[PDB]
Amino acid sequence: QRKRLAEKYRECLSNKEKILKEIEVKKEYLSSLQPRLNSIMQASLPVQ
Amino acid sequence: QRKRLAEKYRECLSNKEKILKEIEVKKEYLSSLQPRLNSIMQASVQ
Repeated sequence: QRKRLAEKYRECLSNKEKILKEIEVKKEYLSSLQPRLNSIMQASLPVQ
Repeated sequence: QRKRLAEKYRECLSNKEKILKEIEVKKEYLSSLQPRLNSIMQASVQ
């Protein structure tokens, strides 16, 4: 039972690490899409 | 009166040629705008 509780705690820590990785991926995606939208607007303004 | 109608008909022919020039150029501008919109769409997370 202690080994099963340790395995459940390891699975919960892996789920928390996956949630933190998803939050970091969302933050990096927003930080990259900010300059990407800026470059897209700068490209659209020359075509406009 | 025939002088006035002839001169006003020539003025209406010139105005119709101007409306056609406006329209032709206007149509070209519209086409350019459509291309610009397409480019913007291509540029366009979301």
